[PDB]
Amino acid sequence: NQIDLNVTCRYAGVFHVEKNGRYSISRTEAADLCQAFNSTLPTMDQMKLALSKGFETCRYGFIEGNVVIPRIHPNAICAANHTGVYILVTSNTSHYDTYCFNASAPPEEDCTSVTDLPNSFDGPVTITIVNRDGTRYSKKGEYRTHQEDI
Ligand SMILES: Cc1cccc(C(=O)NCC(=O)O)c1
Repeated sequence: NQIDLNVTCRYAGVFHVEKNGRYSISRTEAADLCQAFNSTLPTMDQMKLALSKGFETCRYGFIEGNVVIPRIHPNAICAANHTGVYILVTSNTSHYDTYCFNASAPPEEDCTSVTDLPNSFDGPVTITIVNRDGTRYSKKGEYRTHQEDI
Protein backbone atom coordinates (compact mmCIF):
# COMPACT_ATOMS: atom_id res chain seq x y z
CA ASN A 1 0.00 0.00 0.00
CA GLN A 2 2.29 2.73 -1.30
CA ILE A 3 2.11 6.06 -3.17
CA ASP A 4 5.13 7.87 -4.65
CA LEU A 5 4.84 11.63 -5.13
CA ASN A 6 7.59 13.15 -7.28
CA VAL A 7 7.93 16.87 -6.57
CA THR A 8 9.83 19.82 -8.03
CA CYS A 9 11.46 23.10 -6.90
CA ARG A 10 8.87 25.74 -5.89
CA TYR A 11 8.70 28.99 -7.89
CA ALA A 12 6.81 31.75 -6.06
CA GLY A 13 5.28 28.85 -4.03
CA VAL A 14 4.11 26.85 -7.07
CA PHE A 15 5.35 23.27 -7.65
CA HIS A 16 4.49 20.15 -9.69
CA VAL A 17 3.49 16.78 -8.24
CA GLU A 18 3.45 13.52 -10.31
CA LYS A 19 1.87 10.48 -8.65
CA ASN A 20 3.30 6.98 -9.23
CA GLY A 21 5.26 8.00 -12.31
CA ARG A 22 2.19 8.33 -14.54
CA TYR A 23 -0.81 10.63 -15.21
CA SER A 24 -3.01 9.32 -12.40
CA ILE A 25 -4.62 12.17 -10.45
CA SER A 26 -8.29 13.23 -10.71
CA ARG A 27 -9.38 16.86 -10.08
CA THR A 28 -10.85 15.84 -6.67
CA GLU A 29 -7.67 13.97 -5.70
CA ALA A 30 -5.51 16.92 -6.78
CA ALA A 31 -7.26 19.34 -4.40
CA ASP A 32 -6.84 16.84 -1.53
CA LEU A 33 -3.20 16.20 -2.40
CA CYS A 34 -2.32 19.91 -2.38
CA GLN A 35 -4.19 20.22 0.96
CA ALA A 36 -1.83 17.57 2.41
CA PHE A 37 1.10 19.86 1.45
CA ASN A 38 -0.71 22.86 3.21
CA SER A 39 -1.26 24.06 -0.35
CA THR A 40 -4.05 24.77 -2.86
CA LEU A 41 -4.44 24.42 -6.61
CA PRO A 42 -2.75 27.51 -8.08
CA THR A 43 -4.79 30.24 -9.68
CA MET A 44 -3.82 31.15 -13.27
CA ASP A 45 -2.25 34.43 -11.90
CA GLN A 46 -0.16 32.46 -9.35
CA MET A 47 0.98 30.09 -12.09
CA LYS A 48 1.90 32.99 -14.44
CA LEU A 49 4.05 34.58 -11.71
CA ALA A 50 5.76 31.20 -11.07
CA LEU A 51 6.49 30.91 -14.83
CA SER A 52 8.07 34.40 -14.79
CA LYS A 53 10.41 33.26 -11.92
CA GLY A 54 11.69 30.23 -13.93
CA PHE A 55 9.05 27.48 -13.65
CA GLU A 56 8.50 25.12 -16.55
CA THR A 57 7.58 21.43 -16.85
CA CYS A 58 6.75 19.02 -19.71
CA ARG A 59 3.66 17.51 -18.02
CA TYR A 60 -0.03 18.37 -17.90
CA GLY A 61 -1.33 19.24 -14.44
CA PHE A 62 -4.36 20.79 -12.76
CA ILE A 63 -4.56 24.38 -11.65
CA GLU A 64 -7.85 26.09 -10.55
CA GLY A 65 -10.17 25.79 -13.56
CA ASN A 66 -7.82 24.34 -16.17
CA VAL A 67 -5.16 21.72 -16.97
CA VAL A 68 -1.90 23.37 -18.07
CA ILE A 69 1.82 23.06 -18.87
CA PRO A 70 4.02 26.09 -17.94
CA ARG A 71 6.64 26.59 -20.69
CA ILE A 72 9.62 28.91 -20.98
CA HIS A 73 11.67 27.32 -23.79
CA PRO A 74 9.98 26.13 -26.98
CA ASN A 75 10.32 22.33 -27.17
CA ALA A 76 8.57 20.36 -29.93
CA ILE A 77 7.48 17.54 -27.60
CA CYS A 78 6.31 19.82 -24.73
CA ALA A 79 2.98 21.63 -25.32
CA ALA A 80 3.48 21.57 -29.11
CA ASN A 81 6.42 24.07 -29.00
CA HIS A 82 4.37 26.76 -27.21
CA THR A 83 5.68 29.16 -24.56
CA GLY A 84 3.78 30.66 -21.60
CA VAL A 85 1.14 28.85 -19.57
CA TYR A 86 -0.16 26.39 -22.18
CA ILE A 87 -3.78 25.48 -21.61
CA LEU A 88 -5.02 21.96 -22.60
CA VAL A 89 -8.10 22.46 -24.78
CA THR A 90 -9.14 19.03 -26.08
CA SER A 91 -8.74 15.70 -24.37
CA ASN A 92 -10.89 12.59 -23.98
CA THR A 93 -9.45 11.77 -20.52
CA SER A 94 -9.58 13.06 -16.95
CA HIS A 95 -6.37 12.06 -15.13
CA TYR A 96 -3.26 14.27 -15.08
CA ASP A 97 -0.54 15.38 -12.62
CA THR A 98 -1.20 18.40 -10.38
CA TYR A 99 0.34 21.74 -9.54
CA CYS A 100 0.12 23.05 -5.92
CA PHE A 101 0.69 26.51 -4.38
CA ASN A 102 2.13 27.01 -0.88
CA ALA A 103 1.79 30.66 0.22
CA SER A 104 4.54 30.21 2.90
CA ALA A 105 7.24 29.21 0.38
CA PRO A 106 9.99 31.69 -0.66
CA PRO A 107 9.01 34.38 -3.23
CA GLU A 108 11.29 33.25 -6.09
CA GLU A 109 13.06 29.97 -7.02
CA ASP A 110 13.32 27.52 -4.16
CA CYS A 111 15.21 24.42 -5.25
CA THR A 112 15.67 22.99 -1.78
CA SER A 113 14.07 19.57 -1.22
CA VAL A 114 10.57 18.95 0.23
CA THR A 115 11.01 17.02 3.52
CA ASP A 116 7.44 16.78 4.93
CA LEU A 117 3.75 16.18 4.08
CA PRO A 118 2.50 18.32 6.98
CA ASN A 119 -1.25 17.96 6.61
CA SER A 120 -1.82 14.32 5.67
CA PHE A 121 -4.20 12.49 8.03
CA ASP A 122 -4.20 9.08 9.75
CA GLY A 123 -4.30 6.16 7.33
CA PRO A 124 -2.64 2.98 6.12
CA VAL A 125 -0.69 4.13 3.05
CA THR A 126 3.12 4.54 2.94
CA ILE A 127 3.40 7.90 1.13
CA THR A 128 6.84 8.77 -0.18
CA ILE A 129 7.86 12.22 -1.38
CA VAL A 130 10.58 11.86 -4.01
CA ASN A 131 12.70 14.91 -4.82
CA ARG A 132 14.46 15.40 -8.16
CA ASP A 133 17.80 14.87 -6.41
CA GLY A 134 16.52 11.47 -5.18
CA THR A 135 16.12 12.43 -1.53
CA ARG A 136 13.04 10.90 0.00
CA TYR A 137 10.66 11.54 2.92
CA SER A 138 8.11 8.85 3.86
CA LYS A 139 5.18 8.72 6.24
CA LYS A 140 2.22 6.42 6.87
CA GLY A 141 -1.12 8.15 6.31
CA GLU A 142 -3.74 9.18 3.78
CA TYR A 143 -4.76 12.34 1.93
CA ARG A 144 -7.73 11.20 -0.26
CA THR A 145 -11.13 12.28 1.06
CA HIS A 146 -13.23 10.94 -1.83
CA GLN A 147 -13.79 7.14 -1.84
CA GLU A 148 -13.97 7.09 -5.68
CA ASP A 149 -10.28 8.17 -5.75
CA ILE A 150 -9.20 5.16 -3.56
C1 LIG B 1 5.07 20.93 2.26
C2 LIG B 1 5.57 22.14 1.48
C3 LIG B 1 5.40 22.22 0.10
C4 LIG B 1 5.89 23.30 -0.58
C5 LIG B 1 6.46 24.37 0.11
C6 LIG B 1 6.63 24.31 1.48
C7 LIG B 1 7.30 25.43 2.29
O1 LIG B 1 8.27 26.03 1.91
N1 LIG B 1 6.70 25.73 3.58
C8 LIG B 1 7.24 26.74 4.47
C9 LIG B 1 6.43 26.76 5.78
O2 LIG B 1 5.57 25.87 6.02
O3 LIG B 1 6.63 27.68 6.62
C10 LIG B 1 6.18 23.18 2.16
